[PDB]
Amino acid sequence: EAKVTIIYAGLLIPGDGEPLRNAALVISDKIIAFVGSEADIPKKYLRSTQSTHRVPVLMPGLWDCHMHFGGDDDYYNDYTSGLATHPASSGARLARGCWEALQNGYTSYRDLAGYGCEVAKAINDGTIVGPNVYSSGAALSQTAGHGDIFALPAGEVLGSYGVMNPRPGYWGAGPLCIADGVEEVRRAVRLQIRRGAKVIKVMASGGVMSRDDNPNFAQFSPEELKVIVEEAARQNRIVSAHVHGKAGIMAAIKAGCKSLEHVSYADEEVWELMKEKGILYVATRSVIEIFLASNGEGLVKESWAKLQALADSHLKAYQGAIKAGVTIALGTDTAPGGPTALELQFAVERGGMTPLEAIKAATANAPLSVGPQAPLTGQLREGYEADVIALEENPLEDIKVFQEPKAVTHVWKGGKLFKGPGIGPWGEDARNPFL
Amino acid sequence: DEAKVTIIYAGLLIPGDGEPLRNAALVISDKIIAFVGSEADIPKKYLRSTQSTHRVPVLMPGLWDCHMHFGGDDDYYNDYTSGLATHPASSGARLARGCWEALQNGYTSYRDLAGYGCEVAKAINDGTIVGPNVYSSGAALSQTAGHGDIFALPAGEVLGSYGVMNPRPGYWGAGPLCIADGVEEVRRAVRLQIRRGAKVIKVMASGGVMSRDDNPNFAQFSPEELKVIVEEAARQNRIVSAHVHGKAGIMAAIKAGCKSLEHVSYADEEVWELMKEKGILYVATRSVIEIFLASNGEGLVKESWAKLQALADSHLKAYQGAIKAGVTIALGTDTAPGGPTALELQFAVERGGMTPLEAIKAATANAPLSVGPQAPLTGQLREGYEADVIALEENPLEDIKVFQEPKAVTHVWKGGKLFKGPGIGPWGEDARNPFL
Amino acid sequence: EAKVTIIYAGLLIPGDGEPLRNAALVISDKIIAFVGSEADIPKKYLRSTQSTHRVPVLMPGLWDCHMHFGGDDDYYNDYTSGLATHPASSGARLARGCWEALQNGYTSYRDLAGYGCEVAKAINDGTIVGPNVYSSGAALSQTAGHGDIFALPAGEVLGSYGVMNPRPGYWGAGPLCIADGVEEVRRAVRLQIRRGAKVIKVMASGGVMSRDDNPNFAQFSPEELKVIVEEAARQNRIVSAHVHGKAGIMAAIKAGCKSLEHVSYADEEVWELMKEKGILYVATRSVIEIFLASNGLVKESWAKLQALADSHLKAYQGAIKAGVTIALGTDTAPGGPTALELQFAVERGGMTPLEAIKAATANAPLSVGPQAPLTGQLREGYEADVIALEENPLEDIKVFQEPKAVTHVWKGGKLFKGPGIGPWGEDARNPFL
Amino acid sequence: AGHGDIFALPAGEVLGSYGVMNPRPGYWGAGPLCIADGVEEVRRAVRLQIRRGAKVIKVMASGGVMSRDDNPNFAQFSPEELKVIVEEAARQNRIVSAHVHGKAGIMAAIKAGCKSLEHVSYADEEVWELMKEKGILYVATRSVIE
Repeated sequence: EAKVTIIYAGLLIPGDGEPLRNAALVISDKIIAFVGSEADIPKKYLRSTQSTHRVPVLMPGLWDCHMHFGGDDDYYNDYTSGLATHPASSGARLARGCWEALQNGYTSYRDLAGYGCEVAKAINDGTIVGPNVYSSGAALSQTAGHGDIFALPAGEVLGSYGVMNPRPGYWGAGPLCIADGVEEVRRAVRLQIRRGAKVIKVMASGGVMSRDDNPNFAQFSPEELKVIVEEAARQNRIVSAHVHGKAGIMAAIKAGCKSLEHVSYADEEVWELMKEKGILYVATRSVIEIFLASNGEGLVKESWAKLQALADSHLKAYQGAIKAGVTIALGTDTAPGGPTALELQFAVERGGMTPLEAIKAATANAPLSVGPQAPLTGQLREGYEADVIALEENPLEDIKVFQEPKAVTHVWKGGKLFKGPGIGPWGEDARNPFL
Repeated sequence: DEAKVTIIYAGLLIPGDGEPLRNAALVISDKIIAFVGSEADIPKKYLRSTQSTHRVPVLMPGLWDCHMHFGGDDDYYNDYTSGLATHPASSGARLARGCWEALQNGYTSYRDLAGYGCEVAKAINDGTIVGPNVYSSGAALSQTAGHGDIFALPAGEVLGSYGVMNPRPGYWGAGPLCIADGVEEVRRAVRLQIRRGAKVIKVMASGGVMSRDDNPNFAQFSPEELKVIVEEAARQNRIVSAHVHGKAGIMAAIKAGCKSLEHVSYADEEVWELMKEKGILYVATRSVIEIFLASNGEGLVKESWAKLQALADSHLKAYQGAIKAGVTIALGTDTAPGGPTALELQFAVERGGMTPLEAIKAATANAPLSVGPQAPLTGQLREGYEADVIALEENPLEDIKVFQEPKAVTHVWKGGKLFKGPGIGPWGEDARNPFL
Repeated sequence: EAKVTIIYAGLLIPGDGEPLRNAALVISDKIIAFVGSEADIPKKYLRSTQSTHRVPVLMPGLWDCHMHFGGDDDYYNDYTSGLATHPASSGARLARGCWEALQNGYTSYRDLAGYGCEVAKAINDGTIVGPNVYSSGAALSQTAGHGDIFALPAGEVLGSYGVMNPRPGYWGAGPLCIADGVEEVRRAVRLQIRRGAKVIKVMASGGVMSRDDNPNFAQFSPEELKVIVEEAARQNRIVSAHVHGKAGIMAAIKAGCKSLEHVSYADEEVWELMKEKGILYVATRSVIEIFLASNGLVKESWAKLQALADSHLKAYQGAIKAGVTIALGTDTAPGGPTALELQFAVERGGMTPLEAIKAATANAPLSVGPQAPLTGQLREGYEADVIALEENPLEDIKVFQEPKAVTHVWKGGKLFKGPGIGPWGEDARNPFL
Repeated sequence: AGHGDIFALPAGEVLGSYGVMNPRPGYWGAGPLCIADGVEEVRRAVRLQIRRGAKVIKVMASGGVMSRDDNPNFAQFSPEELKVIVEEAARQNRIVSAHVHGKAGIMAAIKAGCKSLEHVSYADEEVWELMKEKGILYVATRSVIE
């Protein structure tokens, strides 16, 4: 017999479309069986329902499309810590982060550098809890690219992350992958798919800080990028590209990347291209706002001016893409359980989205971030996956409501209740997996 | 700011080593126990200053298990291949659940004897997750063709992963097992575990219980290697724990200076006296034998099943004999974190012949002996000792099986901090999201 | 609150353009705020100036566009020393050389093989002093190219300098890089950028000595050269090519190299190509003059060297007459006899002393393409790399060969040599306290 | 796991750089630190410094002054290794200098034949007489504590 749950909602926000007043939603097992007004609930569900809930606001589970599953020790302040941190330490930390994500109403995460694949195995076998994780495995970078650890010598970095010299020690399974040339890059992509990656991530321009590589300059050759995209496509993955400057943006687009990150120097030409080819825009404004709040605290005056210049372009680019009708999704660029809700605030207060459009970007649009790997999800619609959250207050009146996890009262993932009144930390019917 | 003072009134207080007290009270000041005795004798200064008070039926020290393995393995391979094949990020995530579950059951200290205890301890100590105090061995040390080897894989794959030659990228020297042959290599083997933060050293000193590949009746490592291993551990104030079944292994481990023995299946009168004389801890791990006894030799050949039963009987005699002879004993299960550790207390009583009170002594007061000089003053409800304290609904002295229901453990303190109790969230009192 | 310096000059040589008599220059912080005649100094600077100087001759800081930061031990006489010398020994030596360079009025160096990137970190953090260093990192060579150490076996050389087999021991950070094939050469370029290289250097023909490889034959395939140039261009670097014979010269040009070194067999066809495409000519005549002054070689090998020396002279003179853009380079260690190259520009090339100075100042930043700031000229808005002289070099170009004649040296507006100024520059502190 | 080890990096990276096994290109055996375990390895460790022209040999004979990773109170190296180290230095007319804090380290270094001690933080009456008796130099390095 099927497990039926009825949820009555004062306000129901479907994800893409006008909200409904005095609505109801039916869950049958893993899927959403009915959505519409309370009066029109099909009678068969009224007869069979195992339980009913009554909440002020109901909506789809939230996505963040730019996470990194690092779980780093707090010893080194740069990417050295990705290398130096033992992955067992990382996985333990990510377990807390995944718990915290789900308690905040985030039911799907796109991991773009780290151990998402490996940690997903502990979610999927029931040992821990968390969002659906769609991981890139390692971010792919060139030597001297944004993925390289410039402070370490090169042999140490490529010994750890290169695709030559197979060896013991979990070779080809770190947060970063360095490959140079068409030959190496084929293996780079395949090594992530091997881990179970459901997306591919490349560094296609320099890092936002201008110290080693330059954000204005492209990374990888067009030849390498095209192969990377072809390799991903053959297994039904799309590629996501880290891009700031227009050189990087255009090279990534030409190659066939279907998701761009940051996109700091996107202009009219870029917005039209992205619309034309169905390329997703993930701004990660949180990352810029963090360093803006620092005020150039330890930085040299000219480097701080450079960061502000980039911050202004990034704002124009984001606002322009929103005005131009480019398809947008929300991503924070943080660890699991990080301040992802802020990105919704920035979508409204910086981007100029309505609260309703901001929610569309974190729900209905978000599965586009993994292309053909997405199930029917991110919307409260019949036949879609039952990833549903309930709120105490109406986020359309204050988008900051998501920044208080107590305001998220109920969390369903695949029809299963992971947070709610009377529900323990590890979800309904949780048992000790080691007993 | 103030010292944090907590007063706990207990209908029955079980100190760990000594007669229980009725209508007692315990005072916590910050991380240590400030007072223990009868309710009437609480020093007045604490009555004035206390931040909070609790009232529980039964109070006792936090429980130790002295034989855990922090593996966190994927379920794919059924032998030790999974230790090698499982990515440690998968392992750590699993061990995080297990550590939570341990603490909810009243286990405030664990001795990890093969695995990622050191690496997972960093996530406990920085507040990211919660768990027991973890005293880890890092990797178990084994010889080539020892109980730590993965016989089903070819040798170059195993020693490439776990050997102490050929340094390389990929977290070299930081797995669940370490293979070393010869005095030179075993020095590095010990040092590599200390490097990770190991607070104990574990060696395979005889074959595995199953007897498919190596033989439990035969000793492992040379006496020369064992002595060096013990010297290396001693120089950094660690003791060595030895996996031993047959008497050859037991005697070699004893001669070398090992201070804790595991399983000890063929211990006899001679062994019990030696262990008493030299202050060597006996950790029986009866749970491991009971598991395969409950199977009835289902997947096994008739002669191999008979051999397992013979070993099971010796192990029982050895355990009972050691208890009768007054050898110092501690409890260990040989399971993953959050495993069925409470059963070992049942077996201490129902198999070993301990009183429920002696069984509790073995899981509390005696247990820090399992890590030698690395132990703080803990495992007892005594003034000056660490405030690892648990509260129960029911009296375990009347039914030792009470520990098998985690709901019966109502309050858990670790270093004076409340990790379980009425109104306390899953990650302990005053828990914050560490990622904000 | 800006730091303002006024310098009055009896003669001011801007670098590109007619010199001015009785001029003045204003420095504000790191840049040049004003250049023109003494009478026209904007009054705001007269009010605010922290100090004033009065010198006979003022000009931009000098560039040398062909240096090698080797710092080799004196033990081996060939490239074995690059391999055998411990880099700590090298860096110590280069520190002296960088000091000496700055005392001679050389405020920018282009390093084309060695540890320029690594030594630049000690200049930029204030620990030592020296010119602005624009380094190539390692010179890129093919196996059996001019960068190979033929006297050592091949496994030793490629173990040290190859781009396969990452390992401990500062892999990918030596004075030479050996790469074969399009795949390897991509990494070769990236490995230099990783170190902070602001230019890329390739061996595109054999060495001037004809013993192992031949100067008349090209090196690397056109396929590899094109990729090398593309890889450099993507990070806004240009490629400099070591070239002697015409085969090498033409291959380097075709690929997109923007600077050529030696250029010994350049003819009419080459000069027009270099003009058309904006390719810089760095002759390094000093290198030829050294071996000419020697006359141990076999008779036929000495004739071959003389033949090459004559072609090199014709090529240089022809390029000057044809109006190819030229810059000066010596091919020596830091603190080496770089000033001699100016002498050879005049006495061998046929440049006027003014044109020779243009080649060592105004034209020289072209040697690093888009990595150059506005520098090499005494002009408003340009970087304050300025030197002062006791005597007029337009009357005797050999004046630069006496470092005592260089009385004041400014780099980024900071005084590193001048009356009352200590060895480590103005306001120098012991960095280790 | 001694005071010369870089605990924050994984062990393969450190011993790849500073160990005395696996000779390779890249100025092997010529860094600021040398990691060696066992009598066999320590012989080469000493010889590798002499090779560079070393006019003294330095050992870590106890933990670092900070008590984070290793412990200053505990000795480092075995007496067996220390004795060989001293014999190897002596054969080329070098003495050994020992980094020592705790008395365990101080005594082991003295017993082995070290002729210079550094820091010497837990030196007491017994130590002072020993150092006088055997002609062992005391280098306090008080600046580091200050």
